[PDB]
Amino acid sequence: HMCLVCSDEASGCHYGVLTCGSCKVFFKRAVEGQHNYLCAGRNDCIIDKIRRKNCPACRYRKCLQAGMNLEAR
Amino acid sequence: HMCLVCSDEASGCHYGVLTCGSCKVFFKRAVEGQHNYLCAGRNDCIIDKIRRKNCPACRYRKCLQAGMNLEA
DNA sequence: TGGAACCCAATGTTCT
DNA sequence: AAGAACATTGGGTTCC
Ligand SMILES: [Zn+2]
Ligand SMILES: [Zn+2]
Ligand SMILES: [Zn+2]
Ligand SMILES: [Zn+2]
Repeated sequence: HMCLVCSDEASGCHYGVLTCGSCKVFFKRAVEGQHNYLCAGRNDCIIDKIRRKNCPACRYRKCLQAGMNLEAR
Repeated sequence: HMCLVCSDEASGCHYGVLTCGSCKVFFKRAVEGQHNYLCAGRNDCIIDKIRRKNCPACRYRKCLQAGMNLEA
């Protein structure tokens, strides 16, 4: 299938969730770092393969929403 | 000293409009090179100092309609 | 599967 | 004013 956050081609199941590799490192980066991002829209940006980069705020919300956590295993 | 695009550090009329330096470069790059910018919202994103990075579609649109143009 | 370390794309600066 | 040229940040891929 495709990633459950961004719809790119998934690379397997990471931090609990079928994601592609990019969202994997992105989530890892967001959780261990700061993630104080601001949405420039209405906190419901569409996170597809190109737009992934537009809004880290919504991208991270979606990661959370889909269930990602560092302690999956 | 308020940029007509990202309402930031306004530094004189670039490409026909009072703009910051970062919006200066962005515009020439947007028109010159080819990328594809698509809005992830509603084609009305908030383009301010922190958030201008988030949506180049909307930033680019705000540029064009604030009068911006090269070979001015 | 999880993470390191490359590598790269875009932005924003300074300097001319 | 315009633009060459850095520097940097954030992102995404590669691990004969
Ligand atoms: Zn993804
Ligand atoms: Zn958003
Ligand atoms: Zn500006
Ligand atoms: Zn937008």
